[PDB]
Amino acid sequence: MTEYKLVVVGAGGVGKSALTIQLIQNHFVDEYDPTIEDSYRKQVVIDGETCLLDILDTAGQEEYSAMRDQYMRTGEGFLCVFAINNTKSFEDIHQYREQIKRVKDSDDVPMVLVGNKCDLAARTVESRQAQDLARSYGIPYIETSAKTRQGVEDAFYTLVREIRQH
Ligand SMILES: Nc1nc2c(ncn2[C@@H]2O[C@H](COP(=O)(O)OP(=O)(O)NP(=O)(O)O)[C@@H](O)[C@H]2O)c(=O)[nH]1
Ligand SMILES: [Ca+2]
Ligand SMILES: [Ca+2]
Ligand SMILES: [Mg+2]
Repeated sequence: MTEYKLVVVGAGGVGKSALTIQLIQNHFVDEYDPTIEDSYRKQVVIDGETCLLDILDTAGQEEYSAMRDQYMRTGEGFLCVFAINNTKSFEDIHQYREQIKRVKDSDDVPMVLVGNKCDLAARTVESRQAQDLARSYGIPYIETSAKTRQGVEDAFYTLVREIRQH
């Protein structure tokens, strides 16, 4: 049994908590309670390997973000989340990527770009734009919905598969 330390980052309200809770607890959180710093742990079998996921759900709200960098340091792979109906959250990804590079002191950190809320039709970030951003970082882009479960396993398990490539 291997442990994978995953960290979920991104702007306030994009659905980091809802994603993590859908993965771990199999329900959708409809309300919006801003996070400070929460952790989740679960044993899961991923590609035939029994492993322990330790997931750090981080704050996106500036007001709640004290010491996020000290949490982020510990991470082995990052889910960089934006919402497909929130163009500013997508623009913000560059700054999260810069933060991750600064806390890991590496240009080569396991990451997945996640476009969440794909159940919603008020899309302002087209798939291709995010594909392009992810291509520039040499990482995958995956769309998710914490509400329907679309892509949610695939996002987190892809991040583990990325960690295994480094
Ligand atoms: N339709 C839809 N709503 C979503 C989805 N994911 C999250 N939401 C909603 O968006 C709001 C914010 O979600 P939440 O998970 O709290 O966002 P967050 O990124 O963790 N916010 P913070 O950074 O403040 O902790 C909630 O009302 C939640 O139900 C999704 O995939 N689809
Ligand atoms: Ca609910
Ligand atoms: Ca550093
Ligand atoms: Mg949250």
